[PDB]
Amino acid sequence: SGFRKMAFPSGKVEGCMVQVTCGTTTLNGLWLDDVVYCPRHVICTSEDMLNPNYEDLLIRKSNHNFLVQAGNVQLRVIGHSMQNCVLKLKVDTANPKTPKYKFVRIQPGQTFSVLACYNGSPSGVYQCAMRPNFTIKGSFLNGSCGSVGFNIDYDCVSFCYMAHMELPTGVHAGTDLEGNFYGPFVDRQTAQAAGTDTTITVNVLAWLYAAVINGDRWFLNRFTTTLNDFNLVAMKYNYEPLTQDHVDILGPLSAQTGIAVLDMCASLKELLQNGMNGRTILGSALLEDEFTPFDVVRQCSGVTF
Amino acid sequence: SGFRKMAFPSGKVEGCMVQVTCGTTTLNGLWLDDVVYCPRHVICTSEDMLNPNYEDLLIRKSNHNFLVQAGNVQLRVIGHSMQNCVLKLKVDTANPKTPKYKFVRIQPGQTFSVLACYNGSPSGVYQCAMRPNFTIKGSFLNGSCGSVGFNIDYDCVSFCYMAHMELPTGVHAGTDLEGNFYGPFVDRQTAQAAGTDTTITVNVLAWLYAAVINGDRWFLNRFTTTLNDFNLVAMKYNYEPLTQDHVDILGPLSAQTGIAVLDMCASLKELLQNGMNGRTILGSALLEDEFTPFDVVRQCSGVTF
Ligand SMILES: *[C@H](O)[C@H](C[C@@H]1CCNC1=O)NC(=O)[C@H](CC(C)C)NC(=O)OCc1ccccc1
Ligand SMILES: *[C@H](O)[C@H](C[C@@H]1CCNC1=O)NC(=O)[C@H](CC(C)C)NC(=O)OCc1ccccc1
Repeated sequence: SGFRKMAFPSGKVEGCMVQVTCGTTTLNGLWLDDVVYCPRHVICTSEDMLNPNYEDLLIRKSNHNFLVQAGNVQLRVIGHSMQNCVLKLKVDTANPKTPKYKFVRIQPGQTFSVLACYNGSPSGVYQCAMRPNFTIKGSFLNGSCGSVGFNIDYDCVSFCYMAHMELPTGVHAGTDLEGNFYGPFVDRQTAQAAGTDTTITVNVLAWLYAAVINGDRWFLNRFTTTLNDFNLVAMKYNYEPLTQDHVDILGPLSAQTGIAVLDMCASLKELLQNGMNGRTILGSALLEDEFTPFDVVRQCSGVTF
Repeated sequence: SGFRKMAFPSGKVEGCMVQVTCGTTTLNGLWLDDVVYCPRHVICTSEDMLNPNYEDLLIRKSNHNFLVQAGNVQLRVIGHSMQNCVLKLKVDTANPKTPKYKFVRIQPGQTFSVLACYNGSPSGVYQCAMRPNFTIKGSFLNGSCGSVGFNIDYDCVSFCYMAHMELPTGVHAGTDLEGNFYGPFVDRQTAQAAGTDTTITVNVLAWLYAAVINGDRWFLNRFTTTLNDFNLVAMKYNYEPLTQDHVDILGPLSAQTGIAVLDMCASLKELLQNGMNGRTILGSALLEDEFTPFDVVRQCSGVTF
């Protein structure tokens, strides 16, 4: 029993992290096959970040201006190109630790593990979720750019995120591994505000099912509700509108616990209207929304990789 | 910026996890050099667990009754011995992935990362802390025994925990890697109650310093207090008594934030007496006590391994 915020084993990703230096700027890169992926602002100085013209900045950059280092061994850069906001550095040696991998762009509400790195060296691993405003609540200091988020399917590593920047509200933003930012953000040292921090309703419900599985059941009320009525109460507390697809996804957890999805929505509705009265649910005094229905099933079943 | 519950990279430990089968029972083991460490109750059946006599049960167990499997390759068992509550299986092949390692028994209040495994395969990684009642709040299903907790010092993996059992209150208990249980617990299928769940006061204070570093500062009051006066209020809320050593350990964080330790204690005292008024601190509606002063410094500085 027990339920914990759990990240994937980071071993397969640690073997792909390198250090990319371009002048004064040093950040992390991802060495897959004979390609190194890193944020394109590695070519910016302490002044160009306000309004960088990456096409012009890349003109006076040659293959030899990129220092790619894996541990204490250097990789020879034989080619480079800019794909959106990521830089692809063609090296001459294929990474011997390259695992089976995919490039996947995730949707808001999906979760992934982040391997925070500095100078091409892993610092730690923690679980995240793509917010509805396309940001992530992470832990990133200077030099952490290039750290990647990933999911693991058995033996296939699914790369979905790369850290690029922090927003003025202490929240972070990045791109997928094809260089396209999540959301309306740009790799620019400007004032970019994020939208309203919406709560992932289907994830709260899946987390409530996890609590029922693990003994926490005081919040189970004697009420039920409808989808439209719940969404009227959810829209005032900045909750994602619940859809019929979300109900279907919660199907497995509903059948396993004998508690209908709409009955669980009524329990959430009361927790939103009455609070938690100082009580806790799975050791949390607040409603957690960073477990997908899939994370709950995986953790409660013992799925390995 | 940002502060997250962060576990060490699990890569160095994934390469040491094996599957140990003894009859019907299957659990995980730790392959270091030519030794495999696993809980001794791998030799118990579904009935002996109530009152096992491990000396007698081990008499009719031979080297060949232990099936150690690393992936799809088997290790030949050439010797076995019982050291307290762990079994040491002498194999003929040294693990080629053995990292620099230590066997360290940690104290209550220290933190470590757990690599939850099933059938010798890693499932996930999460950060824990040794509770003052010598339990841990983890996520363990059937077949997870043998999973280990660890800290990493640069390139040295410090092994400190091995999962053995769950207590009737959904909390977990285990031993160090020399077989000695943490606390008064025994590897027995009996009713073993845990003590009062005390909060690690020095860890709450270190976490409050982290909040001040990361912008959360509404809880900073205009008060101060003394050590004795704080402990009078802390003993009623089941908080660990604060000592002068704890003050010294918080020295680095105090000097970095310009906030004296006793001033921070006064802010905690008010949070204990008045609550958090529905507000949050680093995204938590409850006081977190699973960050040591060292975890805070490490995460806020960018220490790599
Ligand atoms: C990359 O290492 C670095 C990581 C930041 C710094 C601390 N946490 C992070 O996520 N990011 C940058 O250097 C980036 C440069 C590009 C925008 C070209 N700028 C940045 O992220 O600064 C943070 C910030 C930006 C705008 C307003 C307030 C803060
Ligand atoms: C080892 O795989 C297993 C892990 C338990 C089961 C789910 N979470 C855990 O931590 N532990 C055992 O099989 C163990 C056997 C030894 C005590 C010989 N027994 C156990 O942990 O059962 C849990 C329990 C014990 C006593 C009261 C209530 C529950």
